[PDB]
Amino acid sequence: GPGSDSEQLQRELKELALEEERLIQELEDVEKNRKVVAENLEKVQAEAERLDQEEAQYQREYSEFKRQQLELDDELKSVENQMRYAQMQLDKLKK
Amino acid sequence: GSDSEQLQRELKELALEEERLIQELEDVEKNRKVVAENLEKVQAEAERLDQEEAQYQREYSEFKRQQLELDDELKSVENQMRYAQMQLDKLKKK
Repeated sequence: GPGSDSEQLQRELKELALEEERLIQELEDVEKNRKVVAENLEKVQAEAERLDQEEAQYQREYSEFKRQQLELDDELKSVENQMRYAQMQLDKLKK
Repeated sequence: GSDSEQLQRELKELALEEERLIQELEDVEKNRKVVAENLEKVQAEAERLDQEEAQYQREYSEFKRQQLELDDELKSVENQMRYAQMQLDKLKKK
C-alpha cells in the first residue's frame, strides 16, 4: 500500500507544481494587463471631463452670438425707422 | 435750405450705419454657424468617448475578476500541494 500510495501522491504533486508555475506566470501578466486598462479608463474619463468643459464654453459662445444677432437686428430696425422718418421730413421741405 | 441740408447729412450718416450693421449681421451669422458646427463635433466626440468608457469599464471589471480568480486558483493549488506533501511525509515516517 504505502509505496504505491506515495507514487500516486508524487504524481499529484508534480501536476500541481506545473499548474502553480503556470498560474504564477498568468498572475504576472494579468497585473501588467490591469495597469494598461487602468491607464486607458482614466485617460478616457479625463478626456470626457475635458470635453464637457469645452462643450460648456461653446454653449456660452453660441448663446452670446445669438444675443448679439438680436441686438444688431434691433439696431438695424432703428436705423431703418430713423431713415424713413428723416426722408419724410425732407419730403415736406421738398415742396 | 439749411433744414434740408441737415436732414441730407443725417440720412448720409444713417446709411453708413445701415451698411455697418448689415456687415456686422453677416459676420455674426458666420460666427454663429461655426460654433454650431463645433457643437456638433463636440457632441459626436462625447458619444464616442461614452462608448469607449463603457468598453474600458467592461475590460476593467473583466481583468479585475481574472486577477481575483487566478489568485484564488493559486491559493487552492498551494493548499492542495501542502496537503499532498503532508500525506507524503506521513507515509515516509511509516
